Amino acid sequence: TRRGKIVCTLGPATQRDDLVRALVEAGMDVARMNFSHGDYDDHKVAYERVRVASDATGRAVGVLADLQGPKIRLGRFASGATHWAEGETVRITVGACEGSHDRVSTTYKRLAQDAVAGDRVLVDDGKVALVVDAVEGDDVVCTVVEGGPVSDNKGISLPGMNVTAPALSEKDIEDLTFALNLGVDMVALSFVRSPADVELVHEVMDRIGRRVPVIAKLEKPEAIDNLEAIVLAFDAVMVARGDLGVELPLEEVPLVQKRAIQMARENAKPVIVATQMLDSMIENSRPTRAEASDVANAVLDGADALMLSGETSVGKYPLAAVRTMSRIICAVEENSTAAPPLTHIPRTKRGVISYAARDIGERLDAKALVAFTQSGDTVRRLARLHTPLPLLAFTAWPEVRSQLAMTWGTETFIVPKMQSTDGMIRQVDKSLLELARYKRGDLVVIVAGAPPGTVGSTNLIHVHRIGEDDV
Amino acid sequence: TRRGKIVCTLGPATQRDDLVRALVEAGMDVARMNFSHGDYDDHKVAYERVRVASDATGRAVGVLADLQGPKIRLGRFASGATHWAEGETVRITVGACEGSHDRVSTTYKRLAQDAVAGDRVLVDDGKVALVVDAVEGDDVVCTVVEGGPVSDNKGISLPGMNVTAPALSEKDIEDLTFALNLGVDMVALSFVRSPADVELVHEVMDRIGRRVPVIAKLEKPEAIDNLEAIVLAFDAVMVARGDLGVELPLEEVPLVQKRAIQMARENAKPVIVATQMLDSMIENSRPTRAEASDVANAVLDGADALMLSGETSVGKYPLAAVRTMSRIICAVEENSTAAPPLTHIPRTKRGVISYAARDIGERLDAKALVAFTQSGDTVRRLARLHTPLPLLAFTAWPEVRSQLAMTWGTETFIVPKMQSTDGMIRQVDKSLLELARYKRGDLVVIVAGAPPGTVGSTNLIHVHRIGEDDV
Amino acid sequence: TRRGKIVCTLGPATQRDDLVRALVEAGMDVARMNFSHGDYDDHKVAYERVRVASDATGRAVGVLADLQGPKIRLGRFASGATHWAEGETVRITVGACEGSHDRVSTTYKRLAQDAVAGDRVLVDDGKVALVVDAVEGDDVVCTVVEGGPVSDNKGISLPGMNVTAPALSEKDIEDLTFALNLGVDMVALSFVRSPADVELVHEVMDRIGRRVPVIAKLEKPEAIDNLEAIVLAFDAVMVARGDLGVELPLEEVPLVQKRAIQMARENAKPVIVATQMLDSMIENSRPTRAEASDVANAVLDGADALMLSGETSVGKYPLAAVRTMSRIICAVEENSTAAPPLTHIPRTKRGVISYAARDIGERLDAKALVAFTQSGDTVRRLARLHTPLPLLAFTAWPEVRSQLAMTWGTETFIVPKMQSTDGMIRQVDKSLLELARYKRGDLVVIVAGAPPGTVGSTNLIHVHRIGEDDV
Amino acid sequence: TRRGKIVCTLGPATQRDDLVRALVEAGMDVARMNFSHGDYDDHKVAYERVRVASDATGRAVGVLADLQGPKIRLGRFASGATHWAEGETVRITVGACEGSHDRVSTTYKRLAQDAVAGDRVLVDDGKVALVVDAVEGDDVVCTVVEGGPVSDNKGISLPGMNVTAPALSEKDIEDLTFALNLGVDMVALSFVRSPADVELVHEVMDRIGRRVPVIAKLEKPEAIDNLEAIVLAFDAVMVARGDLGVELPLEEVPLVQKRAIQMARENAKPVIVATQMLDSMIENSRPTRAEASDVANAVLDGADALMLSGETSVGKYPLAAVRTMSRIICAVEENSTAAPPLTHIPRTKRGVISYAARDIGERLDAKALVAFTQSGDTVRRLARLHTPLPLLAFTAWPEVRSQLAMTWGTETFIVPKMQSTDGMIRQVDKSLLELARYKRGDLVVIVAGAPPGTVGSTNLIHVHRIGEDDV
Ligand SMILES: Nc1ncnc2c1ncn2[C@@H]1O[C@H](COP(=O)(O)O)[C@@H](O)[C@H]1O
Ligand SMILES: Nc1ncnc2c1ncn2[C@@H]1O[C@H](COP(=O)(O)O)[C@@H](O)[C@H]1O
Ligand SMILES: Nc1ncnc2c1ncn2[C@@H]1O[C@H](COP(=O)(O)O)[C@@H](O)[C@H]1O
Ligand SMILES: Nc1ncnc2c1ncn2[C@@H]1O[C@H](COP(=O)(O)O)[C@@H](O)[C@H]1O
Ligand SMILES: O=C[C@H](O)[C@H](O)[C@H](O)COP(=O)(O)O
Ligand SMILES: O=C[C@H](O)[C@H](O)[C@H](O)COP(=O)(O)O
Ligand SMILES: O=C[C@H](O)[C@H](O)[C@H](O)COP(=O)(O)O
Ligand SMILES: O=C[C@H](O)[C@H](O)[C@H](O)COP(=O)(O)O
Ligand SMILES: O=C([O-])C(=O)[O-]
Ligand SMILES: O=C([O-])C(=O)[O-]
Ligand SMILES: [Mg+2]
Ligand SMILES: [Mg+2]
Ligand SMILES: [Mg+2]
Ligand SMILES: [Mg+2]
Repeated sequence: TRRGKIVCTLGPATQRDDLVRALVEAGMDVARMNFSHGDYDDHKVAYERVRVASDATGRAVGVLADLQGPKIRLGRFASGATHWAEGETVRITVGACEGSHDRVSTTYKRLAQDAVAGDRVLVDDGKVALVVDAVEGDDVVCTVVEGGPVSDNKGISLPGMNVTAPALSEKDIEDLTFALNLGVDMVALSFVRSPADVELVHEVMDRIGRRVPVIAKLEKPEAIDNLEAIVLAFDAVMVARGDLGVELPLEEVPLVQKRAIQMARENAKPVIVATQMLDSMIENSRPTRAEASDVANAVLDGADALMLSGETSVGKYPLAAVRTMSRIICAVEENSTAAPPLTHIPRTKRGVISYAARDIGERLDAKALVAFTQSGDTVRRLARLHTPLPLLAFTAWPEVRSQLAMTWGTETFIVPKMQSTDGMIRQVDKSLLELARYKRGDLVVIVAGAPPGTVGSTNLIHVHRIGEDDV
Repeated sequence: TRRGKIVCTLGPATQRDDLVRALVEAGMDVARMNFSHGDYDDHKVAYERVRVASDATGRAVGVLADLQGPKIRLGRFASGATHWAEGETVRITVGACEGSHDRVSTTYKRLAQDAVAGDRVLVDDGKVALVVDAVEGDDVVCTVVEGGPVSDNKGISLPGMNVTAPALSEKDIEDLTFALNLGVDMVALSFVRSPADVELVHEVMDRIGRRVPVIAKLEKPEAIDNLEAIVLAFDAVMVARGDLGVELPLEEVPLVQKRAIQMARENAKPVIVATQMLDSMIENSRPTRAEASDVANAVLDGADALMLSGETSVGKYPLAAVRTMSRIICAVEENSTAAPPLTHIPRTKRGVISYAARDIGERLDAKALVAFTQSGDTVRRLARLHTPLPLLAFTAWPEVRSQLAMTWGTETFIVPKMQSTDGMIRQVDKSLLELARYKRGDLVVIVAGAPPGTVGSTNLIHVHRIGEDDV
Repeated sequence: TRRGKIVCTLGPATQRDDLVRALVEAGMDVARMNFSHGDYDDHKVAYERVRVASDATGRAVGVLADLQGPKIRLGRFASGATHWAEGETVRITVGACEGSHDRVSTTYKRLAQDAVAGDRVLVDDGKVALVVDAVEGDDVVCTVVEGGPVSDNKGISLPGMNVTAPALSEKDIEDLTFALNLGVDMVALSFVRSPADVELVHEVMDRIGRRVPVIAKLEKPEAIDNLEAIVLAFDAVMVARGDLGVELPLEEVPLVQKRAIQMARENAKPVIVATQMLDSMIENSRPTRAEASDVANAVLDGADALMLSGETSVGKYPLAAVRTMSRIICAVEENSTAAPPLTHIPRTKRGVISYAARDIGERLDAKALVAFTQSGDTVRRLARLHTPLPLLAFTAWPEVRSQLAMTWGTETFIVPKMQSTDGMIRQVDKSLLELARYKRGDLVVIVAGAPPGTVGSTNLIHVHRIGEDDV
Repeated sequence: TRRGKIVCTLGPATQRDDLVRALVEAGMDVARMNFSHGDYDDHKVAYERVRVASDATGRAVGVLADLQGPKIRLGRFASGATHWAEGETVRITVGACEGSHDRVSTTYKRLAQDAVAGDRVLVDDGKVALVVDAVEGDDVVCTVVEGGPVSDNKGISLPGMNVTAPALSEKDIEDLTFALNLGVDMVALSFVRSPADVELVHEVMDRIGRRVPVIAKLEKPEAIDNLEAIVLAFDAVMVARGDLGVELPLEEVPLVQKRAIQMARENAKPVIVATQMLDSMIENSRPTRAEASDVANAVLDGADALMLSGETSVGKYPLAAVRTMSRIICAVEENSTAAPPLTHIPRTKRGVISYAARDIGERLDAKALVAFTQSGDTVRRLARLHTPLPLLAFTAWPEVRSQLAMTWGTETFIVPKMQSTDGMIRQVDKSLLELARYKRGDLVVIVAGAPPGTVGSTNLIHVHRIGEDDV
């Protein structure tokens, strides 16, 4: 079975009866709730459907709350939608108005103040392109250079224009509050551009008295310029290639992806690769050769998880998309699970020990690597190494099973909080012997710590045969 | 400037006035003439337009004749086109008939004899899918399992069904004859499945008294099963991912590509990667993030050349497609031109010397590597290594400049046939000093042979400063 | 302090009052009792003096019983000693007789029937050389080719002559019996030439109901031809360079040494390098530059132990010899303790775990590696790796401390037989805290097993801070 | 045949009738004339005997003039010799006197001024050792701590005492003058301690209008402290282990040797390893196991040349010593000629090209590497690499054949000064075809330059079959 994790986005196409169930059964490891779209009713109903499916199948499924961030958007049109034809003049104003074809508002109130002639405007992640002709008082006069359809509240991008906007919008803070109370397992922040952006997320979490892992979505030059600092301050990163591929030259993204995955793994942080991996499966039952390649290469790059956006959220083949993504990952890993080596020898106790654990497992042809983890840290230093051996995280904290759903190669087991290392090993034997696949005598390598239930306490490797008296 | 070579396919969208010129000016290195489509008038007019553009710009442009091979195709419909809806019964007969919705002919006259119930039928490279229910005398009854439109003479694929059909069809032999007389520089054969398939191509070439380099298109299991033998018998290979991705599981293609590129380079043969690299640019001015990734990864894989099929042949943005492909390749090579190392130390005189030549060039920060070549062999053993140094092929045979248009990193220079090594070096000085970019004193490494104008005679490396008395 | 172990040979020069004490205080790790020389009184008195010095200093000192083996020797001369002058004819007979200058006996009674004209005879490890002229019935007439003095019972070598003689002589069996009852810790067998030679040693040990580790002395072509098999059947090996350098071309010995050390370490067996390492210190207070080099190079070769023969046994500077050898080893190890890498990844549980233990220790800058061992095996798989970290063997079997005296880099600690892993760790804390060098908080890596007091049970690594509650 | 070069020292034992001839015939590559001993008659007669033997055998033999340097020596004794017994008081004065047992002069006039109580005095390279008790006006009162015999003008060492003495003594300048006029090929300077010491040697050479290569003898801490600068300013280095092993701790010498050989080879300079390699062969026909080891290890260290001092100069077996040294080197090289890799990629034109030349040779199983050289530089960058292929230097300067006698693996060929590269290749064919060993067709790799007869002009590699038309 598969090692690389699959993130799916919920929306209209995953609202049909028991479709969230179908996704989980097909291999969805993480469910992305995109707070750009939908009502709190829609989110609640979706989150419910995931918990049921997770608990009914016994498949771990993390729930990821994606916060819109300071996204810039067009206003409302009198018509709901217009057609912007190559050669037409369009005014985009910071003034209040009901838009029409040639004059519409935007959410960014600093547009008049920050946009200068020659500035480019990409709509809907690149399809309709304008150039700024003039800024007259409150209006921004543009010429459509690539033509197409625009609708109410369609998103835009002003590449290289310096955008002043709080890391968390007032709407994001309410979405974050709603999501923390609802019981989501992780939070993703759009348009991160500083390591300090996590402090503001944390501030809100502390008010509400609930912290979850915070994913930095990489889709801004400032993010890549500060990749290292951000990967260290945040708990995971997403290569958000849609916005990244308009905010940077689209031809720069491939190497930024590769460099960001390598940075994540060096620091034992989850990395998701996102957006258009199987874009064509929105309309078609099979993907393009490019798409198949893109997914295979994300695996060999060393990505913890690949994500589907529109493929599952609004697509015609959300199921086929997940199944297809699964087959491709499996095809690659059958050949080899190998990842690009780390460019540093581990220095932290948990890194050194997890590295050693992998070594002993592989060299002794063990049936499993088992790590005990309170925060998931010890497990994440073993995942990044990419062994072909099963990696089994043992934890007393159910949320950590949901958190590790986006960590490479990792199945998690909830067990009572133990007061001894011998107890942890009895737990392993107990848990593992329930599965047909493990038998008494089978050799496994166990990583553990003392004093138990203490983070960073991990200090022990035990080569154990299941059920034998070797403790 | 760019090292990786770009192959474009000519068709309706590259027939508009001076568009073939625009392609060459935008960076087209090889022009594919696809003999699946078009009249001999259409091909002649296109081939003319390429020679003019090549000669008018002084950009080398190879002309590649792609032979349809034993492609299986549907017959004619009374309507020209029908709609095959998920759930419908369709008869495909080896009998002669004008088709309608529920009964149509195919070109494969062995279909009744070779198709068994449960066999799958993919149309138009996968979009419409049938399953074989029954073979009733001459008719093959199928159920549409994925629905869509079919037209006259649309191509089909019977994956894993053993197809008996000659390597060269009677139509291919006439297309090959036409193409050799027209003056094409290389020939590509569809659906190669044995190393001996090249003997039949050669046979025809010998009758006509004209041999060109023969590209094996890899798009059949038998091809990959015999990859090594084929790469040795043929002069180049194309990873033809369209048909390969229906004839094999589409999830297997990514690693077959990688393994086929590595096999090409080990044996100093050109490899093209083909089909759907920028598929979405048929309709759109920018590609998908998957597409951008697919192209970048073909470069890092070590592909001599990337190809555009429908992107240039029938697409709306043939120019943007070439420009976009060029930017992506350039983005990757700016970072590094490095390729996956070879798994063998060179053993052949030309391999050893070209390897050594690269070493001396790079270590001495030379301005250029220069190799003299009659067949292009000596040059191709340097190309596969992927140095960031300019690689300048010197030849007396104009066709060889067109042949090396699909070899990595290589610009070619036509010079008189020399009778001495000192003559070859004077030639270099003269040719190079015409370009602004080279000046007297500039350090350059020259590979040459004696007796001159003899293939495999290469036996000499000379570290030369341009215009200085060091011979 | 020093990692490489020093073996000293006892004889006349180490019989002086307190000399054996002085040797131990100067760094003697193993005391060789050479059963070629001395009577049982001399051996007893020497063995007593070693146990006292070991127990009085608390320095581990192994006692090695070196068995003469089937050594070929000259008979008795009427004069005790004669002079064999270059050019003289000498008869060496298998017949019984009192030795005249020109006619003497030998112990080898197969000489007449095994010696053919042209055969060479080296005396006293090479200094006087003869050639065989004629074999007359029972006499072997030779011509002195290199001249010098010979005495009663002087040893000879017939290089390349096939010698039929039991692996254990009648006198060896009595020396072995005497040595096992006396309480020696290891046994060395001279002139091993088959892996089965250890079976005959074991046979005697089983009769007497006492087994000790058996060292194969390598000093015969048959030994080197069977190096691997011998290293696997025996518990250690000695490169016995004196006899090896007359039985083989002396110019072959340097690489045989290197290849025999590498073979020992691959299979986790002790290797001693022996004979003439500091030969000139028999007469002189400082060695030759060659001698200094020879010792340094034995260290970099990866030798567990270097031996002194005549330097301590009959020499004028037994003390200086040990001190000097110690300074040289220390000089080398100060720079680096690094050894030639192993040509195989460990496959045995104990190899894999000890390798991993080293890794964790070095990477975490631990103060010590600690291994619990019943047979010393687990410790010996860590020793061969040559870490700069102190290596501390913990055992309940006092003999094992004496056995590990000849294992690289290893100090041993006797502790009560423990019934738990937590017990072993409390033991470590207690033993180590007695030494000034270790304090509470100091980081150490502990290797252990369960069920305890079982050989090959080793299955556990524990990163422990001394005195802290982390078990 | 052998690659590593053998330096022999001439003296009383090489004055017997055509003994110098016997040495050359046995493999002496360089003859050391030690100007510490002998008068100019003795040197002339010896130098004559070497030129005759070299010319009569056609074996290249370099002649090395070793200059005594600022060696500190005892004065004359009334008796010619006394015995200094452990426990005796000895006065060593800077005042003029005919010595006796209690009171003797020295050459060092700064002894009273520079020697303080507690200072150690080694005599005759270590055998008799004193400690300084008091300095009374002009006298240095010492206690014999190690006893033995001393004679007229015996050499002493004051380790760690700062010695003020010119790099060239007045006696050295006259020996250097005599040696340059006599026609010696190289000059060795004792007790180098600064890179500028070569400037003073050069100064004298320039006055006399003759420069030869200057060997820095390494035997002082200041030398090792400045190893790199010295190796760059001087043309070769000798590890002079006799004095180095009293001026430094003798236990430090082994690693200084290794580090000095590595430094020589990195900068393409010859390194000789000197003194006591086979010390025991002064008295004995076979060496010690240490001695055999010392020679083998000098080879694997990467030494261009091993030297014999007393073994040939005063020894009883000068011939056996050379033969024995030869067998050991040959034994090692049979197994492998491999040297410790260089820690830098070559950067100079001649380094890069010679590296490349080796590559092409080895990979194509060439019969020889051939390099054309004016100064020997191009050859010396190939030698340091240690290929198992024959290395044949071609030069028009006969002295360069004598100079390359101490460069690893190198046979030299004198040829007319050529005006073309094609000429150099004709020369090779001609010279090589005279030897039975080379035949027409045999492939060889040739390194050359233009304009010819210019140092550092080397810029060409040619893969040539002997006698074939491939130029
Ligand atoms: N079920 C458990 N009971 C007690 N401690 C646990 C349990 N599961 C994991 N741990 C602890 O998780 C710690 C490692 O935490 P971390 O450094 O966050 O991986 C180890 O010290 C384990 O003792
Ligand atoms: N312009 C030329 N005139 C004469 N020989 C050439 C010329 N160009 C290339 N060659 C020869 O091509 C040979 C190498 O051919 P190949 O083995 O096909 O690379 C070398 O011997 C070159 O000298
Ligand atoms: N003091 C001890 N008490 C109980 N077992 C010990 C003790 N010392 C060493 N051992 C055992 O030595 C075994 C290692 O055996 P070996 O494979 O011979 O190294 C470990 O499994 C330890 O349990
Ligand atoms: N016999 C020769 N006649 C002319 N030039 C030579 C001859 N031998 C060597 N050389 C040149 O000496 C230069 C090499 O000098 P070096 O850099 O000192 O080795 C090259 O240009 C060689 O071609
Ligand atoms: O947050 C801290 C970082 O993750 C570590 O400092 C870094 O990851 C080093 O980890 P290791 O030494 O375990 O690779
Ligand atoms: O056609 C022959 C193949 O190309 C060679 O056998 C292969 O290329 C190996 O040659 P090299 O030693 O130049 O890599
Ligand atoms: O006596 C047996 C040998 O020592 C082992 O079988 C061999 O040494 C393999 O051990 P490792 O895999 O631990 O090096
Ligand atoms: O005297 C100069 C030195 O030999 C060079 O600078 C040094 O040897 C580097 O040369 P290569 O780069 O050829 O090793
Ligand atoms: O021929 C092709 O290009 C294919 O099959 O993709
Ligand atoms: O000069 C020498 O040869 C020495 O000191 O060993
Ligand atoms: Mg986004
Ligand atoms: Mg095809
Ligand atoms: Mg012996
Ligand atoms: Mg000296």
